[PDB]
Amino acid sequence: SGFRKMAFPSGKVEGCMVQVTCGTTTLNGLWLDDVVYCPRHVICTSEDMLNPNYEDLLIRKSNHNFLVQAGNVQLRVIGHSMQNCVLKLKVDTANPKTPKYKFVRIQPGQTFSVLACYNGSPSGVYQCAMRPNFTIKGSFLNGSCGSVGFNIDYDCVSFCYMHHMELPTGVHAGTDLEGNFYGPFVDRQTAQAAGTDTTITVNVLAWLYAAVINGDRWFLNRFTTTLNDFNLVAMKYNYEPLTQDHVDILGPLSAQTGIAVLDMCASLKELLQNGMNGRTILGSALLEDEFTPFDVVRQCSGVTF
Amino acid sequence: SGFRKMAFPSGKVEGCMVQVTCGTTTLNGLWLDDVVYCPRHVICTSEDMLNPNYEDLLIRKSNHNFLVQAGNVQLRVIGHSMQNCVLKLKVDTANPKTPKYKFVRIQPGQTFSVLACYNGSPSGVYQCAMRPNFTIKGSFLNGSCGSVGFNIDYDCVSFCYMHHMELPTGVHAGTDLEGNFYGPFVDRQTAQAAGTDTTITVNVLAWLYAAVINGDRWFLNRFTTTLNDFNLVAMKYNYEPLTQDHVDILGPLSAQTGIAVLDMCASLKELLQNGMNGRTILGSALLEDEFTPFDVVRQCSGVTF
Ligand SMILES: *C[C@@](C)(O)C(=O)N(c1ccc(C(C)(C)C)cc1)[C@@H](C(=O)NC1CCCCC1)c1cccnc1
Ligand SMILES: *C[C@@](C)(O)C(=O)N(c1ccc(C(C)(C)C)cc1)[C@@H](C(=O)NC1CCCCC1)c1cccnc1
Repeated sequence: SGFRKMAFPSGKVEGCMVQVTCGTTTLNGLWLDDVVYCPRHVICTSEDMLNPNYEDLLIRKSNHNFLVQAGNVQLRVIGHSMQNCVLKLKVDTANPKTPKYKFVRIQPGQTFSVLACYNGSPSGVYQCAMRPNFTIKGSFLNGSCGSVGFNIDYDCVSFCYMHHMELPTGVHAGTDLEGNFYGPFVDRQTAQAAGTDTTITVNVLAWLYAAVINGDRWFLNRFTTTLNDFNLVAMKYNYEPLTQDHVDILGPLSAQTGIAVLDMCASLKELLQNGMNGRTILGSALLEDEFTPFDVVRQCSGVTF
Repeated sequence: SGFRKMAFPSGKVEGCMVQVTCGTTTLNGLWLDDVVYCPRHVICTSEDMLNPNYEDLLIRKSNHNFLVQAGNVQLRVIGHSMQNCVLKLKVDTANPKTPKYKFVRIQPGQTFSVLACYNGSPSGVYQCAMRPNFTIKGSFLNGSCGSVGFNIDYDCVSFCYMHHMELPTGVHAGTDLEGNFYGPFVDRQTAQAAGTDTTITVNVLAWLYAAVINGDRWFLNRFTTTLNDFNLVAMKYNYEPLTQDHVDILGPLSAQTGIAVLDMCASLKELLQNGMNGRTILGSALLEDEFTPFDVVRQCSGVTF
C-alpha cells in the first residue's frame, strides 16, 4: 500500500556519466559504447552566448581540445561531430558498463526519471513529466547540463532527454539524444518563453484510480457523464482534451477497480467545479498529473527490472 | 532552480540486493561482504504468523535450508544466526560489489532513500521520512520485505532501515540493520496501531526556506514571534515543538536567505492559523514536512556523491 513519486533505479545510468571539458566549460556527457554525447553549447564562450554560430565555432576546435573524464580516468577523443544540438565525441575505449539501450523521443504527458549530475558525478534521481508546452519542471542547478532522463524496461534503458538549459521562468528545456529540442527552444541566451501549461487529464484520472486502489474513496460520486460534456469542463479549466485512446489506455485500471472511465471523469468534473474542500487525496491537496497510467500499474502491481 | 522529492542514486545498493528463500517464502536480503541480512520472519509458515517463537522455529533449520540467489547465481550458506529481528546468513563468497558502508539508527524526522525490491530485483527508488510515531509512509507491496533505506555520504552508504511489514492502517514498520524495530512494533500478525503522527516542524521551516530560494515569497510577513509563543501554536496544530538545536540546524539556510529563523516561524504561524487560501508553495497546496534542512541545502547547493 502507499503511493510515492517513484523513480527508476539509476545504477545503469550512473555508470554512463562522464565529465566533458572544452576549454573552460565543464558539463556532463553520456558515454555509450565508444561515443560520448553532450550538449553542443559546451564549445561556447562568454561573449557569443547571445547568438553563437556553432558550425563556425566548431572549425576552431580539434579532437584534442575536448577533455573527457570518467571518474579519475581520461579518455582519448579520436573524432568529433555535431548532430543537431548535441556533440558526438568518438573515443578510443568502449564503456565496459554500457547497458542495453535505445534513444526514444517521448510525447508530452509522458514521464521519465532524471539523474541530476554535476562534474560528471550523480547527485540525485527524481521523476518528472514532459509538460504539454514541452518544458519540464525539473530540479537543476548551474553545472547540470548534459544530465539525462530515461525509462527502464527490464534490462534496456530508453534515453529520452538531455538537459540543455533553464528558462528565465525557472522551468527547463532540452533535447532528445539525437539533439532535437523538445519544443521551440534554441540553445542561445535570448528571451524564450514557454506557452500555456495545461494539465495532463489522462494522468489525473490514472492518479484517481491509484487513490481508489489505496482505499481513498471520498471523491467518488453518483454521477456519470459523456466524453464531449467532460471535455467542455476540461477546456474551461485548461485540461488536455480526453480522447478514446486515453480511455483505452485507462482500461487496465478500470478493469482492476470495477469503475468505468466515464464515471471517473464524472468525479474529476465535480472536483474541478467545487474543489476539494480542504480534503486531500493520496496525501496531496491538489490534483496530481505527473503519473501516467503505466506509472500507476507499475507502482500498484510491482513491476521489476 | 526547481525543487523535487529527490532520492540518492541507487547504484551502490542495487548491487547488494539478493533473493532469500526459506522453504517457500521468498524475500529480499542485503549482501555485504560475506553476510546476507534479511528479516527473521522469512522462517515463518502460515499457521504460526499469529505468535511465532523464532528461537524455537530456528532449531528446526540448518544452513542448507536457506537459499540465497544474487541474480541467477547461487550462494552457499555456511552459518546462520539471529540478531534481534534479523537473520545473518554467512556465505562462502564476499560480495565483489560491496560499497563502503555503515549501519546507522536514525532519529524521527530524519529522511532516507528506499530502494523497493521484489524477488531480489530493484523496482524503484523514492524518498521518505521516519515519522515521529516511528512508522514510515512508504510505497511497498507484498514481497517487498527486506528492501532497505539508506543515505549516501560521498562514497559511503549509511544503511538505516530494513522493511519488515505493513500495518493494517497502510503505513510501514521496520528495523535498523541490527534488527531492532523502530517504534514499539513486533513481527507478528497482531493488532498493532500507530500513535499520533505529528508534523516535523523543523522540516516545514526548511521547506519554506527552499521556497524562498526559488523565488516563492508570498507567505513572508511583517510579524516576528518567540520560541515559546510559536510552540503554543505548534501544539494546537500537532506540530513537533521547536528547540534551539532546531534553530541552530536552520542556521545555514537562514544565512543564505538573510531571513532570521524566528521571522520564518512567524510566517508558518500565520499559515497554520489562516491556511493557504487556495495558494500553493513549491507546487504544493499543503505544508511539506519530509525535507530536512540538509535535504534542502543539498538540492539548492548541489552536493555530489
Ligand atoms: C550548461 C551550464 C552547465 O553552463 C548551465 O548550468 N546553464 C546554461 C545553459 C545554457 C547556456 C547557454 C546560454 C546556451 C550557453 C548557459 C548556461 C544554466 C542556464 O541554462 N542558465 C540560463 C538562465 C537564463 C537564460 C540563459 C541561460 C542552468 C542553470 C540551472 C539549471 N539548468 C541550467
Ligand atoms: C514479508 C512479506 C514479503 O511476506 C510481505 O509482503 N508482508 C508480510 C510481512 C510480515 C508478515 C508476518 C505476519 C510478520 C509474517 C507477513 C507478511 C506484507 C505484510 O506486512 N502484511 C501485513 C498486513 C496485515 C498485518 C499482518 C501482515 C506486506 C504487504 C505490503 C507491504 N509490506 C509488507
